[PDB]
Amino acid sequence: AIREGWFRETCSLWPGQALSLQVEQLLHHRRSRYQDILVFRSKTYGNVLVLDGVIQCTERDEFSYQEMIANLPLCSHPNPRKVLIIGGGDGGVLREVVKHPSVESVVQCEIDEDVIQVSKKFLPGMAIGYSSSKLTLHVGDGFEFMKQNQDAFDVIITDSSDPMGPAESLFKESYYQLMKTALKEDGVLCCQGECQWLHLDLIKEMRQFCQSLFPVVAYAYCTIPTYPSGQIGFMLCSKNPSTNFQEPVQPLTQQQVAQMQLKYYNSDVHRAAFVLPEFARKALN
Amino acid sequence: IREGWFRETCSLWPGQALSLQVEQLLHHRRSRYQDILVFRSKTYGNVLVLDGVIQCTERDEFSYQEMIANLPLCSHPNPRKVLIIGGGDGGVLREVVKHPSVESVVQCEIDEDVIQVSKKFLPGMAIGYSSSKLTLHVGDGFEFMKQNQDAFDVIITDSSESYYQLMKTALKEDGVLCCQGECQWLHLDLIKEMRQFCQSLFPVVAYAYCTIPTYPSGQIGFMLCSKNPSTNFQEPVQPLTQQQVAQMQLKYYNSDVHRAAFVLPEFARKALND
Ligand SMILES: C[S@@H](CCCN)C[C@H]1O[C@@H](n2cnc3c(N)ncnc32)[C@H](O)[C@@H]1O
Ligand SMILES: C[S@@H](CCCN)C[C@H]1O[C@@H](n2cnc3c(N)ncnc32)[C@H](O)[C@@H]1O
Repeated sequence: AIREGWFRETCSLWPGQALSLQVEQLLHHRRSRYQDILVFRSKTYGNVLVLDGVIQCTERDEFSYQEMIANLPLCSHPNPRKVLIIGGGDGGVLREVVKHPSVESVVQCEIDEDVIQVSKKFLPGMAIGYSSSKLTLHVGDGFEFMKQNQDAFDVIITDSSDPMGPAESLFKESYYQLMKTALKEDGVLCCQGECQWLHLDLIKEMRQFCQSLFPVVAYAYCTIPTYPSGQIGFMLCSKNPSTNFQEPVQPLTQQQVAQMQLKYYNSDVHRAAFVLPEFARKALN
Repeated sequence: IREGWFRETCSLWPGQALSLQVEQLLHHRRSRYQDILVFRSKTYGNVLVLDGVIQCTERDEFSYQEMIANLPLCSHPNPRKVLIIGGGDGGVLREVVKHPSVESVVQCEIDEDVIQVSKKFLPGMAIGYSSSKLTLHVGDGFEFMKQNQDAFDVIITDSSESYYQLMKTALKEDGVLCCQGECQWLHLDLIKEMRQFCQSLFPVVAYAYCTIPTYPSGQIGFMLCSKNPSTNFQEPVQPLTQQQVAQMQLKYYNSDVHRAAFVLPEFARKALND
């Protein structure tokens, strides 16, 4: 796992490539009921969370994914008040969601209470999210949880672990119809998508599936050095046929961006995040 | 390479590394100038490494090569005379010669061995050298730049402060340039300095980036400078139709990608503008 002062992330889902991060200190390494949980202090990326050997987050670059997965759907809804987060154990998405004055309630369904405990100790900049009075924390498999809800949420965000392990249930295509049912009449969702440089084929399949369920479906991406190939995508679906994901229905003023202490997201960034490389544009359109 | 993998370490991106799995070592010799290592990787095709730094992979080279040529070329109303500094692999050349307006491309490469290894092991890049527009020159592009005055519409540095004044002198009146820039996730402080430096020499300077998995942190930037105070780098003065993108066999660049490439994450927007 950690060899000669370095941790190397390998996975069959990104074959023949690897990020390694230099390790200053092992902080924590224990198996929960669900997954292997490894935390270390890296030399140059601050603290790093690893779940079943896949990097979940680093303190240095967390902000780009966290701000983007939160603000892409929230800024694409005229009045999001009830929000659902599936996953999100580190508290980082919550941190970003609760920043919006419109949001009154955020329900978070995390399967693994141990991820929460560990993040509260080792990811303080992320787990500050758990101090919000708007949070309802729920325990369980988000797949089965989604079934409990109908016409309940304005926004659903899936901040998922990886395909093996407990997140597999969130990768069943039926989950997307569960989310459609849980959403209000005009609700929107955002899920962790695929990297367009690694799994464009899966993005194309997922987009065509969602297009069969939802009037408006979009893919966006952000950059983040410590996800495979240095970026990741988001699936965005709306039940509102007038939603234009590419042009924020809630543009943020520079005052708001400053007040929200955003380090990645702003309204122009939002727009540009849907402009894909020609190969990806061609494949999806 | 160790245990079947090549690991790229460099003190300029400390504490981090890309490894690529090696299927077969193909070439490993020092030239007059640098260590040259070519391997067939498992999933990125052939990989050229100079002094331990990854230069290109066949899988993803198209992003950088397309962007470094089309950003300046599509920001000039009629680029006819082009200069490439570096470009050993032929790839930027490949992209430049696609433009009907381009009549001559001078390429100054210091290391003739890089050219020969690329012709053998990077054939999809080295097809650039079959262009009739090429004038191939040998030597240090720095001292080469001194020889030229009022000569080029566009200068691209495809690389492994004074140099920028030399480029300005070498450019025509309304000439433009594109140099490989820093990664905004790695050296934003250096981008800020270089921008302030260029802004002192040129009426119009801009920074754009592209994504490319096998450069450090998964992306790289470009410095764009123009001697024409009317140049708008962000909005291409030569937009491409879908038919043109198609005929040009572009896999990364198009006119929307050109525009978006200047839209920086907030931390960098703030640092370069505020
Ligand atoms: C750490 S967070 C990802 C890091 C970027 N914020 C991913 C979380 O998803 C949880 N997870 C994985 N599968 C599920 C299911 N099925 N349900 C709810 N939560 C899940 C897992 O325990 C991590 O906390
Ligand atoms: C391989 S290419 C970069 C890969 C993406 N096209 C970098 C080239 O720049 C050359 N190079 C390095 N220094 C110089 C100088 N000083 N002058 C000209 N060419 C140079 C080097 O030999 C490579 O061929």
